[PDB]
Amino acid sequence: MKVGINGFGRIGRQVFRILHSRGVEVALINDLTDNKTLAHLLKYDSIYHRFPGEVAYDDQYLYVDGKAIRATAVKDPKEIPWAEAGVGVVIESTGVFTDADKAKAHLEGGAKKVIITAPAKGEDITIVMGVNHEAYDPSRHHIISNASCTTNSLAPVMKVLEEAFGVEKALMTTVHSYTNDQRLLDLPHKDLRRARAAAINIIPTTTGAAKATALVLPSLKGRFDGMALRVPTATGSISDITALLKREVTAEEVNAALKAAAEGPLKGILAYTEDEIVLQDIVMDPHSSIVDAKLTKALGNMVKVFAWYDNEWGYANRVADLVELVLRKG
Amino acid sequence: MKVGINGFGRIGRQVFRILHSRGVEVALINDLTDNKTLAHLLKYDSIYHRFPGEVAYDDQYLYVDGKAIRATAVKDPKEIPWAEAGVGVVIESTGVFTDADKAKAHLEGGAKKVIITAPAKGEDITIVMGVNHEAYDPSRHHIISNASCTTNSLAPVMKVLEEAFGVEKALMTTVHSYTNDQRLLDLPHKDLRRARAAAINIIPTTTGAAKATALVLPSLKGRFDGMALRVPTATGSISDITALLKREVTAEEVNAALKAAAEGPLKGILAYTEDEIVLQDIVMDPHSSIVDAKLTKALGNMVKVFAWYDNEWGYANRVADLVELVLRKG
Amino acid sequence: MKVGINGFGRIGRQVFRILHSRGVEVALINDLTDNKTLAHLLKYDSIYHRFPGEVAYDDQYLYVDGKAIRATAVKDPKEIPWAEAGVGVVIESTGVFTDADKAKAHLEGGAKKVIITAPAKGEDITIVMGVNHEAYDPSRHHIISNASCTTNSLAPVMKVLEEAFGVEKALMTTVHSYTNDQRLLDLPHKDLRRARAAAINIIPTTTGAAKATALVLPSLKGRFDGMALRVPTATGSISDITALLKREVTAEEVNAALKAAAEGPLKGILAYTEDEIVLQDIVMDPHSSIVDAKLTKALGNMVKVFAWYDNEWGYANRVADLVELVLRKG
Amino acid sequence: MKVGINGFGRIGRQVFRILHSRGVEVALINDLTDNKTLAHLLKYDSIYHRFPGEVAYDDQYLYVDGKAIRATAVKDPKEIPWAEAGVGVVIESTGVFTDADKAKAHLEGGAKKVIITAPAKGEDITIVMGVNHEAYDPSRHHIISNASCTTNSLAPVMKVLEEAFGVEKALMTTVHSYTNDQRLLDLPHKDLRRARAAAINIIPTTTGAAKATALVLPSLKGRFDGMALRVPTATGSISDITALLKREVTAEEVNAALKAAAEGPLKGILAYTEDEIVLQDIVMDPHSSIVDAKLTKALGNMVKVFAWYDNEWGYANRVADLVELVLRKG
Ligand SMILES: NC(=O)c1ccc[n+]([C@@H]2O[C@H](COP(=O)([O-])OP(=O)(O)OC[C@H]3O[C@@H](n4cnc5c(N)ncnc54)[C@H](O)[C@@H]3O)[C@@H](O)[C@H]2O)c1
Ligand SMILES: NC(=O)c1ccc[n+]([C@@H]2O[C@H](COP(=O)([O-])OP(=O)(O)OC[C@H]3O[C@@H](n4cnc5c(N)ncnc54)[C@H](O)[C@@H]3O)[C@@H](O)[C@H]2O)c1
Ligand SMILES: NC(=O)c1ccc[n+]([C@@H]2O[C@H](COP(=O)([O-])OP(=O)(O)OC[C@H]3O[C@@H](n4cnc5c(N)ncnc54)[C@H](O)[C@@H]3O)[C@@H](O)[C@H]2O)c1
Ligand SMILES: NC(=O)c1ccc[n+]([C@@H]2O[C@H](COP(=O)([O-])OP(=O)(O)OC[C@H]3O[C@@H](n4cnc5c(N)ncnc54)[C@H](O)[C@@H]3O)[C@@H](O)[C@H]2O)c1
Repeated sequence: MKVGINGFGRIGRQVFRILHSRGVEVALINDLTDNKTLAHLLKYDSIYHRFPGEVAYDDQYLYVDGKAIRATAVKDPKEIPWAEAGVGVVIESTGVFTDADKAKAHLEGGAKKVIITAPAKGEDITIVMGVNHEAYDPSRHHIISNASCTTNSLAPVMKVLEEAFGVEKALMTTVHSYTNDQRLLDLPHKDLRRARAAAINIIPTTTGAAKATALVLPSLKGRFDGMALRVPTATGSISDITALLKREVTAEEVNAALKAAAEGPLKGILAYTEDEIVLQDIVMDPHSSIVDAKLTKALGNMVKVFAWYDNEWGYANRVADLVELVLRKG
Repeated sequence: MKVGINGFGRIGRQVFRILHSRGVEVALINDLTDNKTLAHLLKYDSIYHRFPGEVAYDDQYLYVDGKAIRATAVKDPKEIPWAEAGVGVVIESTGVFTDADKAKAHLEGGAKKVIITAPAKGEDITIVMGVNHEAYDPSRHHIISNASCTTNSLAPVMKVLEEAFGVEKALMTTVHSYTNDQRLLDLPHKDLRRARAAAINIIPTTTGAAKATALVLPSLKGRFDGMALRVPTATGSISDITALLKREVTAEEVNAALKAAAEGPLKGILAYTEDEIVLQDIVMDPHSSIVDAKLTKALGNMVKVFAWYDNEWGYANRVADLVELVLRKG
Repeated sequence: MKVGINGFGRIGRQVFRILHSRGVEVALINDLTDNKTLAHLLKYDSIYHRFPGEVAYDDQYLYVDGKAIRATAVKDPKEIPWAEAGVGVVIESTGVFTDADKAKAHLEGGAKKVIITAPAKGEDITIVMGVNHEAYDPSRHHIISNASCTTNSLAPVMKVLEEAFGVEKALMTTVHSYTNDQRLLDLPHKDLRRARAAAINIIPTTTGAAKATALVLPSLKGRFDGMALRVPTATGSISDITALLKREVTAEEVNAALKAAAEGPLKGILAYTEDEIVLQDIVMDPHSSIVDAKLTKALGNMVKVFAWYDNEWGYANRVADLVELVLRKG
Repeated sequence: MKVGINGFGRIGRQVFRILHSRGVEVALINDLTDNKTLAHLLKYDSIYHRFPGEVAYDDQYLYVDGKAIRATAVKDPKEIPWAEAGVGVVIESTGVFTDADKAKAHLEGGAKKVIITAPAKGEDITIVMGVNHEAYDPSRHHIISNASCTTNSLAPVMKVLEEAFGVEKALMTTVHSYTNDQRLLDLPHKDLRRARAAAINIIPTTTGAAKATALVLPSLKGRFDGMALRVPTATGSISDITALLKREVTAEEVNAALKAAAEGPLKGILAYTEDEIVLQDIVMDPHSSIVDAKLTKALGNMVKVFAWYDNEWGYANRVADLVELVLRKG
């Protein structure tokens, strides 16, 4: 079965670049605009820059490195011709069909599996790769959430802290690049904070990411919450976790546990560095979570860990990983 | 007749602030959001900061310094009850009804005059205060345009150059803050350059402002064109005019003519400074066009003149001026 | 005694604006540049905009609303003739004389008191207004630190939490506007993080501000630390405090304690809001610490509190308050 | 002769990356900081991102892919040990030795050639590659200037216009990313405009780049001037040239002449595109000047041409080209 993308946006386009680079063929791309515009946005990217290959188009297809990909502008997911293009797995990256009752419309068009690139409601399962991907059951799990970028940044760290030390409870903040949910200048929005000019403000906004970590690490249920602060950067984020552990530790012990995890069982998901880096250094990093070791603090059993993540590229790599897992399992 | 605003956006809200400060009663504000949100946006502004007064609201009204203003969320302009609010002049600042055939819908609800806060299609006349406001005729002109921010920046300077020296031809660029037409991150847009992340790019885009200037100053027909470059600032712009004149001049002579106009016949429209200023210094300046004298260059008959403008506040002051003209004329 | 300023920078100039508005006479301003430049920088400010008054200069003086202020460019503080200008209290805001042994150079020129506008080493006392200003002893305390902007944001909140609930320990992060210590583009710096382009990065950096809060609240000694994240905003910051308290609390109780303190004993120092604000809304706020009530979280005895602060204007208001206290006490 | 770099800054480091990729050996790098910092700044770049190879250091050397490069911190050019490292060609990229009298100090350290990466005074020749590099005479030209980034953007376009149509005179503006000469927040500067916060302003500033174009195209002497507007982008610029030609032309003819030159005699120096691009699309482009064809305008004999350039990477490629020319000539 082939792969399809609904919503060729920031996440959809990076997921495409990654799948394409891995040889996983996407057969249909659907959005709301014409193919000239889809091609143009793929070709030129303000963050990741020129597509490393050839991009062309006509009224029916995008042509990427000589490969024809059907490309359409069908607003209602029930009407997307997935079956005709041979698509069995749909990446749902529009942002408007995160309710499973709406995302299931892709099955009417002949899809077998939908991966929602966001927190969902009513999904069969939420997966964070490296943390609970072994819980995926291909016979029962058809509408699947890959969680949020922030949850993917948190869960690997929290898994390590729980397994090495035990976690009584924790709170976090993510200091996070702006995204297309926000506003360029002050403008009506359902969230009166996100209404405000994004590139000249620090903007507090509610996040379900810490609560949602309990979906993949049930030990955190009812004892993990947090906040987001959106700041004037275009991609790249950092999670600042303050945890109360079940024993007293040093910063060095916390770092050693995270390093061991990054080099071993969580390799490719969790990364670890002791370099004095900044945001631009993690742009286009494929990891979910990049521990910045020099920032770790400990006051007995109370610790502070920082983990960077490129909220576009890192997360998109996880969507691609999940697509490959779903394909592997049938 | 009372005044009404359709589109309580960046321009609509600043025009409201200005009219309120002048004692001009706005009796109805219409947008697409609830009154909590309208009140919030008025109260807290990322550029002009806290509204100088009390703002409150309920389901039917905004309350500003005690005074009740009907506040609604009616998507179709034909259905706004301007008549019941006593509104005769509508400020059309949504950005989606710049075609006079659509803006005329306000007359169905009982308005007598519509001021479109943008370049228009099919309007009765386009007015630039200080340049052709005497052409406004209340017996002929009912749907009128106040032109663009850029046209209002250019026309006062071009008037002076034409009258003092004569203009053979001219080209211009405006280096211009981003606006809400643009995108925060790369996203589909009808204009493939405006599709791109606004706060991390210089973005070329087409402008009709020079051609529009050549109509309010008709002697320049076919002799004036230009371009815009959108850059990462939140408000404030500068026009860079290169003109071939009908004789040799000096920079000093050009500056003297502009200063004379600013101090006399174009006072309140054209300003003049010799200070070494930058963008932040012209934020909330009420002028249409602010000549930066130290930037003026001349090579014989070829000159270069720079004029700043706050594309929100300055333009909003001109809308308010046009509103007061229209009210005065009946 | 009259007041002098050494270092007419971001803090020095705002302190001047504030003292001038309060009628406190500044008799000498010293920097490294000429009076034309000092006058220009006071007149035009990229954040606080046009100085509300007339500014002029000559080779020996700045003139503010017609009042002459001696203005010089003397690099060695031992050579500034404070006593000749009648100056007894020096505001030391250069950033390079925060070691008390260096700040004492002002005493050679006849000053009696030096207020270092930063954390210091070897000072007689560090004061945070509203927290320990009553500890000031005019007979013995001559070299005084007003602490950092961040310490001033933290100490009022920590005082309230200790007094209402008891604080076992705490960690914090400040998400903080860039400052002139940082680099516009990647450039050598003693801090490899601060070496990096400030306006296109989130930049972690060490802060002593939580540890230094123990200077004014000794109960926190060995029990409070944190981190800074510098982000692309030009002024305005927020402190994110995670505290372990001595009993279980609700977010409502934490907010009520902070509101009571803001409305009572800490009025003018600590503020409290329930509005959904963003950074631009706290620019030019005079408070040290502005609790954002809707962001408060509690999980049993672990709480999370956010306090905004304008790192320039708020802090400058505290410097001015301390200046007035020192003058009052003799 | 081997190559040396004095001033391992924005230009110095990119020139290093480019020479390294070309297999041109750099044998000494001098700056004002320690080798840890030089290695760190090479390794991690906020624009061009991770150095594509291994970087290490000790007290005496940097190591790039295992190759040892002497690395020192000698403030006085006369004292740099160029002779011991076998260096015959010094890239002078500190910004403080653009006067040939000071730059000549490298020759008494054993160097034979100095390429000043900026406009110079007293130099033996100023070269813009593609325009007058054939004038380089190795027997007489010791101290060589590679001109400014802006001059390199202008001269290729002006050469084409003169040769195809004839140029009577011209004026230009460059809309230009901020650079390390500028200030992060308002701070004293010799240039009162450049004193101002760079990332929240449009900042007009003088440029000698159009006048300096006459050094390589003498027909433009006294007939070409312009201005710069510094805007909040971290690299990437665009030149906006308004030229009066010696006959009437269309935009199509102008574009055809620029395309022919880009595809033929000026290949690798001048590029030509008809794509609808923005600043991020030209970051890390190696060309001096990239014509944006869709922006070209003509009114009779008055034309307007826009040419993009990465002021770091493009210019650094020209420094590398000139180094290779100087090496080839002996
Ligand atoms: N950007 C991030 O950092 C990030 C990270 C992880 C997850 N996500 C989630 O991924 C989803 C997409 O986010 P994004 O940032 O890529 O958004 P985006 O706004 O950049 O892209 C959304 C795309 O969906 C298209 N679209 C909207 N409605 C459609 C419809 N009915 N049919 C087809 N196409 C439609 C839009 O035209 C646009 O191209 C959201 O759920 C978001 O929460 C975003
Ligand atoms: N921002 C500037 O610099 C500037 C300057 C001069 C002119 N203008 C023009 O003014 C107009 C408004 O621009 P803006 O920047 O304020 O835009 P904006 O996007 O900030 O505001 C538009 C407002 O219109 C509302 N709206 C949209 N559709 C509506 C509808 N059908 N009914 C009622 N309300 C609706 C939106 O909710 C929003 O609040 C545009 O035509 C723009 O081109 C803008
Ligand atoms: N900016 C903030 O947010 C902030 C807040 C609280 C405290 N502070 C502290 O206040 C001090 C100043 O900070 P700033 O942001 O105003 O810095 P700044 O760089 O804006 O200003 C420093 C001023 O001192 C002048 N100066 C330097 N050396 C001098 C000397 N030898 N003699 C006279 N003048 C000299 C400089 O020319 C400049 O005008 C620092 O200690 C800083 O840590 C800053
Ligand atoms: N950045 C651009 O866009 C650009 C483009 C073309 C030319 N230039 C020119 O290249 C030169 C460097 O510009 P930049 O942007 O790389 O500047 P930069 O400030 O980034 O780098 C300058 C480097 O020189 C070092 N330095 C200063 N004095 C020194 C000394 N005495 N000895 C050794 N090293 C010293 C500094 O430590 C720094 O690392 C300037 O002349 C500039 O005008 C810059």
